[PDB]
Parts: sequence; C-alpha cells; structure tokens
Amino acid sequence: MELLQGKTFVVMGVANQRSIAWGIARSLHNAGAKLIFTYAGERLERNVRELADTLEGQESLVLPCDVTNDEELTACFETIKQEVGTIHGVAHCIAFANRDDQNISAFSLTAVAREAKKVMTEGGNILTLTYLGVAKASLEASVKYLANDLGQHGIRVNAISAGPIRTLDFNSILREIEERAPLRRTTTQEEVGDTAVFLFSDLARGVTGENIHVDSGYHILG
Amino acid sequence: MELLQGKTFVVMGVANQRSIAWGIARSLHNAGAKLIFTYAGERLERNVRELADTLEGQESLVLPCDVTNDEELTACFETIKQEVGTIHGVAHCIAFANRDDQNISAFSLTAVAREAKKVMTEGGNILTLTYLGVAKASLEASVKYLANDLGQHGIRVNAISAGPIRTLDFNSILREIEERAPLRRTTTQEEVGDTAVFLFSDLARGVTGENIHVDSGYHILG
Repeated sequence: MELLQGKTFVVMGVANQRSIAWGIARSLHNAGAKLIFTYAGERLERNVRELADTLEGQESLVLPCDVTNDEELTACFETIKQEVGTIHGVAHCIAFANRDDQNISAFSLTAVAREAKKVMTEGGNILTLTYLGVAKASLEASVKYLANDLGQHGIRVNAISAGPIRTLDFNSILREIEERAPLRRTTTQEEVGDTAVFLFSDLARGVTGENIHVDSGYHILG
Repeated sequence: MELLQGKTFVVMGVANQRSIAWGIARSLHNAGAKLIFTYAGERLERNVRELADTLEGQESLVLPCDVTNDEELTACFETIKQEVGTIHGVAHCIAFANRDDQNISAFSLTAVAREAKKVMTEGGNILTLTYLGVAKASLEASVKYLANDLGQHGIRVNAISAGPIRTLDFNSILREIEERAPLRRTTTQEEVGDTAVFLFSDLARGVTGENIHVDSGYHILG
C-alpha cells in the first residue's frame, strides 16, 4: 500500500485499458488509494464498469460524468460530499476524440476545479493531463491561474505534459523519439502514472502550478 | 524503508543541520537509501561527521570532496568504483557562501556529472539545486545539456528550484511569500527533500531535464 494511504481520488477520461487514465488509475491503486471513476456516455459505461473490477479491493463508485455539461458534473460531485464525504484530488484526464484534440479539458478544468473545491476539504491535488497550440496555451494559463486561486485552501494544481506512448506515418514519430529523446525511447501509461502518484502524494506538497514532462526529456529540444 | 530500496547516493553541500542538503539527506535515508557524504574543507569535516551518525543504520562513507578542484572530486569518485562499486544518483547541493552566490554549482556540475557517469552503471539521477541571473541561466542550460548528453546511459538530470526557507529586511521577503505564494507560506528542507526522493525514485524514470519548483507556487507569479 503506502504513500497514498487512506486517500481517494476521481479519475476521469478512462476508456479502454489502452487509455492513459487507466494507466494513472492502476498506478494510484497500487499506492493504496481509493478511486471513483467517471464515464463520458452510453458506450463508455460498460468499459469503465468492466475495468474497475479487474482491480481488487473494496470496489469504488463508477458514477456517470460527461464533462461538457454541468448537472452530470455538478450532481456527480454533489454525490461525493453526500456519499464519501471528502476526497484528496482529481485526475482530469480527457485525452480522446482526435487524439484529445479542440478537444477538451481546456474548458472542462475550471468547472471541474470549482466542483472539486467543495469535496476536497483537507487539501490535495488536481492533476490535469496534456498528451503531448491555442488549447495547450489556454490550459497552461488555466492551471497557473487555478493554482493561485485555490492555493490557500490546500489545493495544488499541476499538469503532466506527457509524450507519445506505444500505439495507444506515426511509425516515424515513435522512432524519432527512440532516436532523439534524451532517454532514446517513448513513454508508457506507467511513467505517466508514477509521476502522478508523487504529485498526489505528501512529497509534492510544495509543488504547485508545476508542469512535469513525462516525455523521455524530449521537451528540452526544439 | 521502500521506494529507494537497496539504493545509494552522494550528498554534497551539507554543512550544519540548518543546511538544505541535510534536509534532502534525511528525506533520502527515510526512503531506505544508503548515502555517502562530502565536505568542503577543514571546518566542514567535523560537522558532516557529527551529522552522519545522528542517523542510524549501517553508517556510510564521509569522504573529503571540495568541488572546485579535480583530484578531490576525481579520486573521491574514484574511491566509489573501488569501494562501493556503483551508486544510483548524485545530489549536487552547493548552497553556501553569500547565499549560494558566483557562487558555485554552475561550474561544478559538469565535472561532477562527468565523474558520476563512471560510478552510475545502471542509471539513475543527478539532482542539482537552485536555492531561489547569469549563473541561474548557465546552470539551467548546463542541465538541459547534460540531460541530453547522459540520457542513453540511463542517467536523468533534474533540478529543484527551491524557494526561501525559515531562517536558514529578509523579514519582509518571508512575509511576502506567506502573503503572495499560492500556498501562502514559505518552504522547508522537507518539501525540498521529498521532491528529491521522487526524482531519484523509480517513479521519475520518464522525468528528465525537468526543473521542479519547491516554492509554494511562487514561480507562476511575476
């Protein structure tokens, strides 16, 4: 267990193991953390129900929450103050539809954040993900700005700029990273999830408004 | 124990508990890690000898190493391939003399790195510290450049931009952070050390050439 001991989080954006957020999900569960999951709609319900039980432990809620509309979020986070009391972070992880692009998260964090505030009474972290222009820039500012607007209540906001991962020309991009990335290799759901367990942990209590690149060091290039 | 399990590191720049690097030091030991320590000279020898034994466990080497001259480094890292075999990281932490300013680390990392390469056969991390212009800029590039020059051998290079800590006008700066920093409060040797245990851990294996600010979110401001 340990590190995320007696702690519980929402994981959004999960759909089909291959998904980046199941990656994060496992990585948090193994740190001994409890976790609610959400689903975007009809077809994404069964998949998220299927995956939550391939994990052992007291199985946790799988409530419906598409992010582009209020009630589903508002009532979805309403339920938590009413069913689990309080949580310790949120894992804004929308990375679908045209490779996560336009496409989302950019205008789904603020609301998502605002809602998190009320069910995160002790503090913790609101992670959001960037899967490797205008919307990278907004979301960038949105974090900075949320970091500082929700600091004093104990909420940290932090991003992960995550580089390409095994089939989640293209065939070229992947090699290009095996060839240029400082670590000469692409990334995995796992490197991305283990970064997360830190940001959510007690070790990352001074790290707020940061943005950690899980990209083999690719960012340092041009 | 755990996280840094069966792992061992060099911690430089430690002098007088108050020192930032003893902070990092404890934070690594508690993660179950073995650690060599170095000292800048005559008076800094006894202090580093004194502190290494206030920590339990098989006590580890306290060899002499001032960083501005080769042999003391070269032979100091020579000893390791000859006495401990191999290590998993280095904690370049020079933060003394005029508040760590000019003043050092800027031209002590490269050599320090080069030497680390030979005693880090499996990989790991070379942390370097920035305790909150020209020398911040060099050191910044030095990392980027070392990150990418030592990537493929499994070495990650990473920095910590660390914000002011309790007495380590000034009286004003401290309040200014309690007042403006997103987390409305200054930092501790501890927030700085627990960040480190991550970068050195297996969780931070995709994080290379990053630079994590342990500054209550202060960096996001202007």
